[PDB]
Amino acid sequence: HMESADLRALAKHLYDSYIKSFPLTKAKARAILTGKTTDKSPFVIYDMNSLMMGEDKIKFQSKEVAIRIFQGCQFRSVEAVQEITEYAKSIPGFVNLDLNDQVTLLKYGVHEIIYTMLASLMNKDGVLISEGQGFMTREFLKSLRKPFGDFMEPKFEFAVKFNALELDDSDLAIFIAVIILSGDRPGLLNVKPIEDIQDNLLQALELQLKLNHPESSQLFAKLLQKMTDLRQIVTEHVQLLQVIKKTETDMSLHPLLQEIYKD
Amino acid sequence: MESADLRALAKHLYDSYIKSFPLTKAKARAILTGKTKSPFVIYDMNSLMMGEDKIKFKHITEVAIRIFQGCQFRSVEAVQEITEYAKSIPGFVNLDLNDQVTLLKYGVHEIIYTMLASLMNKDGVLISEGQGFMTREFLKSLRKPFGDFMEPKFEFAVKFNALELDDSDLAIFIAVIILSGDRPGLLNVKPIEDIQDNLLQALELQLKLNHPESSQLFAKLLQKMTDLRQIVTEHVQLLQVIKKTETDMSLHPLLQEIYK
Ligand SMILES: COc1cccc(COc2cc(C(=O)O)ccc2-c2nn(C(=O)c3c(Cl)cccc3C(F)(F)F)c3ccc(Cl)cc23)c1
Ligand SMILES: COc1cccc(COc2cc(C(=O)O)ccc2-c2nn(C(=O)c3c(Cl)cccc3C(F)(F)F)c3ccc(Cl)cc23)c1
Repeated sequence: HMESADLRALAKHLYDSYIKSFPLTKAKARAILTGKTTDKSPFVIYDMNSLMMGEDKIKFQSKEVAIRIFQGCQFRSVEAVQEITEYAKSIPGFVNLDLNDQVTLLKYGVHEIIYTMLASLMNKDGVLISEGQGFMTREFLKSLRKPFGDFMEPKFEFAVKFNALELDDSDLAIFIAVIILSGDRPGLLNVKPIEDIQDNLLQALELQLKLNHPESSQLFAKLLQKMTDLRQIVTEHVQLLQVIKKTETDMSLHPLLQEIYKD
Repeated sequence: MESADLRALAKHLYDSYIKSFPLTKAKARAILTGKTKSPFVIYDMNSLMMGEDKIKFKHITEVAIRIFQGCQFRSVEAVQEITEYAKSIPGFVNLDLNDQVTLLKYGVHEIIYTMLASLMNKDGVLISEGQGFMTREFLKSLRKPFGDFMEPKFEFAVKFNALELDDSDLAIFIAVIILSGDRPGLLNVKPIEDIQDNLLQALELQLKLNHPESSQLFAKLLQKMTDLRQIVTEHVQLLQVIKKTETDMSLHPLLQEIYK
């Protein structure tokens, strides 16, 4: 379909656009987590005592611990949504689709993209926080009370599987675009121009993975298989989030997040 | 720079401007002058309702709000078109990534205004890739703040269009605006001004050859370019009040974010 030079051109454009949209890249994330650096070294939060020390050193709040951590996640999810929305507008064709479908695409795409990109901040042991100045261990989160502990762990369960593919940012730039331009989102009005955009992005992705991971067979297929998984991990996330917002009146959802979930 | 090099640079920008922008000034002017397949005319409430049904808008979920949202939709599309075109300006893509973002951030409004003049005459503006034409008098007549939000763009376009620039003139003009070294927060001004000096040389030579009878056309066009600065700040002020006064103009949070 599209000539190789044209698909590579699209790859560069999306990567270029991804760097400009997302503050904390996967390459930076790994430089912080992989050490051999004194300047990019994170403060590690692994228990109540180090959390309290963390509020002074890192500088990110009268509520309980698990709530405070939850709002720190959602604050960051909200910014991600803003960041993903800005990235979407740079995808060729996105801003020319029917305005209703843009909203529909973001509405159903932002959560899947957040999980994908949260994996970049994670290893088996914890997650980068506060633009990489902090690092909160998996076990500390898992140990949070009532429902909140099991609300945090599935994000890690995914990331460990997802990071095994060993993608870099230039791969993620195309993958993330493919997710947004899904024609099977409920309630879309013109599936066809959305599918046309995704076809080029898929072509661009396949070529990119072949070139950047030549010794890695069927990475395309393996990467697409993870992409539909996200559908269920997301609804399972919304399931827990719905039950949480039943017990907890001290949770406030952000209006941006709120509207995404009314649907 | 050698004269041949300025002509090559002018040609490169024109060729690129044609690939980036769907509806050129020459196509627009054939349509507005009855020299072409006639556009649907929106001149009042009743023709507006017929027009969204015939013309088929993509902005469509009060009247003045909906027209406002169609302007916003089209501006967002323009921003991506200008962004693509920028990558074709020699040297742009080698600048620091942050400075690229800063230049586009402040340049898009001035270019949108400038290029909107291409779609306008004294009596209205082309919409929907030239298939429609919405009259100035209808736009001026919209209620509360919206009427006076629309008219200043026409007041600019009429003055700007008196310079009678073509697409090959504009192709360089737009490049010069983008490569403004005085944008707030730039990290490395020197290569931005170095490129703008080249663009300015090419513009000066372009205007002399394409408008030999037009003395100080260069100077007059640079004067408009700085006008754009204040016209844009007045625009963003009104634009801020609209998405602030009209709380129903802060509709869906997603939509709000799309138009942040
Ligand atoms: C300052 O305190 C902190 C403490 C721990 C972790 C972090 C940073 O966490 C993130 C960082 C980024 C980013 O920077 O890209 C994106 C997403 C999350 C994140 N979000 N999230 C949701 O539950 C979530 C999600 Cl996925 C989507 C929508 C809404 C929500 C919500 F509202 F319900 F929260 C997590 C659950 C568990 C974990 Cl470990 C991490 C997360 C900060
Ligand atoms: C029902 O649908 C329509 C009704 C009327 C006109 C149009 C097409 O209008 C355009 C076409 C093109 C293009 O295709 O090149 C570029 C810019 C505008 C446009 N933008 N604009 C802004 O206010 C504006 C500006 Cl200048 C710069 C940045 C941001 C904004 C914004 F966000 F606030 F909108 C206008 C105000 C009045 C008018 Cl008459 C026209 C415009 C469609």
